[PDB]
Amino acid sequence: ALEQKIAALEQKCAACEQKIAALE
Amino acid sequence: AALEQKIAALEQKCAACEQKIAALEQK
Amino acid sequence: IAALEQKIAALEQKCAACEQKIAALE
Repeated sequence: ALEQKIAALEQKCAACEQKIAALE
Repeated sequence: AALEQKIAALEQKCAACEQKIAALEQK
Repeated sequence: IAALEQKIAALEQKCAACEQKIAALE
């Protein structure tokens, strides 16, 4: 399913905006 | 449906993800 | 749906090494 593929990316990139912002 | 929206939200969230990581790498 | 399939593939490619590069930078 597509629902499961979206869920996997959602988990994968759960805190990357925050972590990049912290590195910055 | 719900799905299209969850996809759009991800597209927006990680819009600049890769370019900022690269800027961080370069600097 | 055919587009939704394509858009998901697009994000999987975009952020393929994303978490690994962040971890390394940290």
